Amino acid sequence: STLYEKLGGTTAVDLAVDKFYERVLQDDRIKHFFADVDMAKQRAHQKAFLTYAFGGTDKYDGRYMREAHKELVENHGLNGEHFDAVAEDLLATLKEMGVPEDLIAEVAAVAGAPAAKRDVLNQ
Ligand code: HEM
Repeated sequence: STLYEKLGGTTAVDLAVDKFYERVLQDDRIKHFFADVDMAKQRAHQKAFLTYAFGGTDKYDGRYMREAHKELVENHGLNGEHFDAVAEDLLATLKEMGVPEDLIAEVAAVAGAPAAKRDVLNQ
């Protein structure tokens, strides 16, 4: 069920999260959304998105998603391109840690799932 289990333990999860966080930090398309976010929240956010994309959506009610990103949408110009960039960053991270291509496509399908995307984007 858990992220822990699907990736195979604490060290695997830590690797995924740290590499994903590193990549987002360096991605000029989306870095400025985290401008007013301390680095603890920044890393927690990537662990959240990662948790979501591996099928732990349970914690990410669309109504919570809609409120949590409202200021990004209204004041930072958050849009589809940004949303897609975060998913692409995740799939690039997993590939570089040798996650099977069929498993990457599985997480691609959850990461880019339409109803959660509409909620985050306040559409
Ligand atoms: C389904 C996709 C995503 C999920 C599941 C997700 C989840 C979360 C969660 C749980 C929070 C709330 C944290 C809290 O209450 O303190 C949050 C906050 C935030 N998310 Fe997302 N998010 C998603 C997509 C995005 C995208 C596309 C961006 C930026 C390009 C983004 C940027 C942020 C920002 C800046 C915050 C506020 C700061 C923070 O708490 O890190 N999120 N996100």
